[PDB]
Amino acid sequence: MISIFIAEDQQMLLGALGSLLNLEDDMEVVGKGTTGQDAVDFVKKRQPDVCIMDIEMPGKTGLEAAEELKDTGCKIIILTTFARPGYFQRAIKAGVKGYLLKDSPSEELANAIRSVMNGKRIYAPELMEDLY
Amino acid sequence: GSMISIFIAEDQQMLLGALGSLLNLEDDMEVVGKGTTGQDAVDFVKKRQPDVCIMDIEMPGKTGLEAAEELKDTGCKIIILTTFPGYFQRAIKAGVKGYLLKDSPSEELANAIRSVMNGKRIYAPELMED
Ligand SMILES: [K+]
Ligand SMILES: [K+]
Ligand SMILES: [K+]
Ligand SMILES: [K+]
Repeated sequence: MISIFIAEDQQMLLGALGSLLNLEDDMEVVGKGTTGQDAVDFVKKRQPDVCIMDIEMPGKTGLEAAEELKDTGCKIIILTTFARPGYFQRAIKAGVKGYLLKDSPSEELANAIRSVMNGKRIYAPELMEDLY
Repeated sequence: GSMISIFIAEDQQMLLGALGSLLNLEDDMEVVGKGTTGQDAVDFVKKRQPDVCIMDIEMPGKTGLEAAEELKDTGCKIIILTTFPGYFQRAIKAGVKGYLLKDSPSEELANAIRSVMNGKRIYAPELMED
């Protein structure tokens, strides 16, 4: 069983992703948040296997949260509306294992979580096509 | 509590698939189709005639707003989804019954569909910002 914390400011996606991931037999959403501070606080206290975060959030950003959680054993998957090529390097240095676009199929999300748990790095193909 | 057929038109595929999954769990609802453009919504609604169409106001090709205006005299009840004024008035004139923000709780969505089906106007309380 994979324990997942989800930090997303847009409540409709937060609740919809939480419902989606909970239907998986090997996944459990153990907590939900709306700010980067919520992610830092939960991860440091509860130590989930995976943290799914929006790159942009009020208070502390998903990126600032990722950097603060760099030395925890938690696997960070970043969600972004835009490819944000200029912010991707900061995410790599932060130790982000997954970097996904909100235009990616929802089916690939559970697969990304499982891949990241198997020590693989999952990046949006659009970001390679954008960066190169 | 007759079954409600829903079509979802959303360009961000992760929200499209996640919303489709969430609404399908409801006993009185069925997601009969999914689309990524405004033309997909116009084409689906005109051919398959769903009870409700959930649309993102901004989409590639034809927008959710242009689609809503084209589908004004159909029978289909439009609920608009938006991330972010003049676009709200254009929706009311187009006959849009529902106007929700992506920052609204996902639980408001099923309830909105049911309310719109009962002839009510649903505008997200979150919309009244400042
Ligand atoms: K589960
Ligand atoms: K975003
Ligand atoms: K159903
Ligand atoms: K939008």
